[PDB]
Amino acid sequence: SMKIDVVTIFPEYLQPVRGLVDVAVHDLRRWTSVDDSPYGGGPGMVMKPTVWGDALDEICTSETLLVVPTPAGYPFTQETAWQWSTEDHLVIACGRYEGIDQRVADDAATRMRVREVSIGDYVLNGGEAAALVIIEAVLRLVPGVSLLEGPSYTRPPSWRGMDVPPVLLSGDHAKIAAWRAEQSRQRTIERRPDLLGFDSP
Amino acid sequence: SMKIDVVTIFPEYLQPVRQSLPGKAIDAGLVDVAVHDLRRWTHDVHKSVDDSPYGGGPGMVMKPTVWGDALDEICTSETLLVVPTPAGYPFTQETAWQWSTEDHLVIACGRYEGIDQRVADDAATRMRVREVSIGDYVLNGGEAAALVIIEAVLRLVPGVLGSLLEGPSYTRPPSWRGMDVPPVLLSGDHAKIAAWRAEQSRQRTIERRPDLL
Ligand SMILES: N#Cc1c(N)n[nH]c1-c1ccc2c(Cl)cn(Cc3cccnc3)c2c1
Ligand SMILES: N#Cc1c(N)n[nH]c1-c1ccc2c(Cl)cn(Cc3cccnc3)c2c1
Repeated sequence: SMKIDVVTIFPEYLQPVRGLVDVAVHDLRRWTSVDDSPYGGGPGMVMKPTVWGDALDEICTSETLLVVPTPAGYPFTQETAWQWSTEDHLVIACGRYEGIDQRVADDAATRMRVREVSIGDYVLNGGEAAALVIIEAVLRLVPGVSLLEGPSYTRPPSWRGMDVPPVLLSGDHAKIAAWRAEQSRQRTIERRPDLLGFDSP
Repeated sequence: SMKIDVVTIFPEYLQPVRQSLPGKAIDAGLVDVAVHDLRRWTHDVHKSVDDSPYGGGPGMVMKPTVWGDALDEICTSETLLVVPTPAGYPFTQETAWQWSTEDHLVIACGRYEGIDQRVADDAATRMRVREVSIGDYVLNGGEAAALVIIEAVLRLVPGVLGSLLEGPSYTRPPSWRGMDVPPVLLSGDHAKIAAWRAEQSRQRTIERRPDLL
């Protein structure tokens, strides 16, 4: 059983989320201008801590795992997803602009567990798409719901003059298992050599 | 000026992308994102998109004949075909920069155990195909990855959407719940501020992403 609360100034972006789990989306502006120029200078705007503090006060408890997407976060991995899959309560704080005043996470950490995470090494305009990814990766692991996958095939056995690998039609479990291992190994070496402890291209 | 076509059995999942697009960019003809229901290209009254995996195993595999027809209609020789997959090459910021100058992206979103490999292999004989993963976690299908790719790519297209880690940011008020903004930021010593931010970045990268060093 899990409850997920998502806080965002763009609640409409979280629509694609639509009994063991409830997901609720909250408009941050309900607790109010949410942004201002950064202290110390720099381009863009920073979300003010005041509005966030009030929102999180209401939504979070000491048992909450507060998730804060950020391009500067610890990596969110499958291990993270497994870890979070047994939590009772995730709150995902989605910001925009140049980010959220750091004191929001710092203040929250005095009261609950806080995880600043990034879903990958690319830049988004805000946390919402990251929230969608995190929710999907976590929810599919909730109780009651290494190497790269090799290629998959289905009918027909010949299509546009391209044949399904004959071993897959042979019914030889051992040969099929071995061919699939080899395919995964070749794929991992080519595409993700880091997973096998080699240099990245 | 970019056209993105997304093909999916859950077109409603992609609706927020068309929400995030500013009218000015669309009206200036800088961007067009169209979403297509894969079932438009099914052959049978049951609108089947999947079938059992050759060689056995759990789950199902998306049918090559359905995808083949969809991509035949939507793609041209100039298309960059993007296929999200947990077995893909990593999608990075460098990838996003590269793709941001493309005329036509087609994103093929699958489900279940994947799309019959012959779809991408056949497509690759007449267009550029890119199998990519957005990170080291497992999703149920390509749709959430497509959302991420679209956003990361389009924000690099001039006026469409509107290394070390970045350190912390602060704004008003100067004191909040017992926490003061670091005084250096209010010092007016901008060389010192830059050095402070550099050191914050270094420390954060060591703590959170040692792999980057
Ligand atoms: N998780 C993740 C993640 C990812 N993997 N990329 N971008 C994001 C993400 C997460 C949270 C925010 C917030 Cl709050 C504002 N922005 C825009 C921004 C901020 C600083 C520098 N550049 C862009 C966010 C980007
Ligand atoms: N991009 C990315 C990405 C990512 N970073 N995680 N998962 C995905 C993703 C992309 C595409 C598909 C398709 Cl098609 C089916 N599935 C579910 C699946 C397949 C094989 C093994 N397990 C789950 C997909 C998962």
